[PDB]
Amino acid sequence: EIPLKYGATNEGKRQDPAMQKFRDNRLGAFIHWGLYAIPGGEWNGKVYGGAAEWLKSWAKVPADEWLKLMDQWNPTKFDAKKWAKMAKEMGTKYVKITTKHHEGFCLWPSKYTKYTVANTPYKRDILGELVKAYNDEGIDVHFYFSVMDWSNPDYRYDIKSKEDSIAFSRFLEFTDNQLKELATRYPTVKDFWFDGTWDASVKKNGWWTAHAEQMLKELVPGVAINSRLRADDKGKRHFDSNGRLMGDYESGYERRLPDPVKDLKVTQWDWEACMTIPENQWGYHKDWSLSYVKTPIEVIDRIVHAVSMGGNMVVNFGPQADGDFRPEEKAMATAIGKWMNRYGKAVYACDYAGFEKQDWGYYTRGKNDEVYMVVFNQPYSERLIVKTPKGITVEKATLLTTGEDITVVETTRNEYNVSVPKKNPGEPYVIQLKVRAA
Ligand SMILES: C[C@@H]1N[C@@H](c2nc3ccccc3[nH]2)[C@H](O)[C@@H]1O
Repeated sequence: EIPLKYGATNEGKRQDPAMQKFRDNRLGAFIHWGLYAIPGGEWNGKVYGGAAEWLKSWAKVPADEWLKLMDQWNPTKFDAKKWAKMAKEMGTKYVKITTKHHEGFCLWPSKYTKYTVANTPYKRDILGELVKAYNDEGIDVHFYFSVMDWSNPDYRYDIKSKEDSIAFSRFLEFTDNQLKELATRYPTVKDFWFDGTWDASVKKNGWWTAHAEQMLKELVPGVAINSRLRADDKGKRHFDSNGRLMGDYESGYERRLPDPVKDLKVTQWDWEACMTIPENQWGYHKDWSLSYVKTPIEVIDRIVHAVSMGGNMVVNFGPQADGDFRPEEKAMATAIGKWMNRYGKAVYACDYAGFEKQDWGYYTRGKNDEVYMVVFNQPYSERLIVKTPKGITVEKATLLTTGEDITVVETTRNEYNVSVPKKNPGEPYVIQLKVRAA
């Protein structure tokens, strides 16, 4: 039904090695760094509560005046090796980096616009330095790219005339030029994560979205492309008019994750969630008292939740103007890293286990049929309920960290009580199950 020139291309999950790597990585970090870091949510004595990276919009700053922030771009504390070390110690396996946000300032020295790092006091190719430094630590790099661009007067939100259609065609060619540049200048890039593709102008030019995906896949072998890029012949986004996923993975969940009981459909495709530490700040905002700020355990909960349902999780950071990270973000990265060093066998290279969800936490499945119980909510009963699928039995339980044997008691036909450890681990913890299928 509904025939389409620009609808889905993959049927089912890609299983080539590059997609396996994307998937197995599981845990990433996001970097939102751009001129917005300089004002940090404040303009002319007013602190705006909205997302800092959107301050141009909240304070109604004309482009030319916003882009003059370039004269203040001088992050003297920037050190790409230090950033890569922070990422490595956090336990991230990849980093997604804002190459260009809506504002249109480029973190690489683009030859297609003057609004780049090259034309700042700092001069240096930030994106290039990061690529090298993260790659040297064995960390994959993914590129965020905003199609919407507030610095280019050829951009259009909608096509309402011939003059608009011509300006927008130029814009699309400009866009292609930047994308080709990114793909050829940084050939180790593993993914392009598009944003700012929701306007009517883009929805009417589905053909371009398909072309952008194909173009990049020809330039970068095995590259992944997110769903958000893609609009079909009819302007339907992410999933085409026949309900098929466009791009290589679904990129949708930001505020909330799929429901572990009601949204099991997501296990059928690759997907990646991205999350902020405050409620809704991606770029650096100077005042984190303005909204709820997640604790490390709340973030770890979300990371395991995503992997338990077959998805990746990416934790966002908004570096300071000076090129260092704020104390709250250093604390977060360090806490996550300490937990991942202990428990990361239940995260990396893991996936949906096919077990009925229980209240204590989440299951994940390893590559050799290990089933991990990740416990976030400790039962006063001191018993962790495990209901197995038809034909599956539990043969052993072990505490991950110490190897100590944990008692498993059959309670009914398809159900066990797995005891909690003899000593309360004092933090979310992992019990590994050995299971057998009839
Ligand atoms: C990953 C996130 N996507 C950007 C964005 N643009 C939006 C436009 C409308 C509503 C929400 C938006 N989030 C945010 O600035 C951030 O980059």
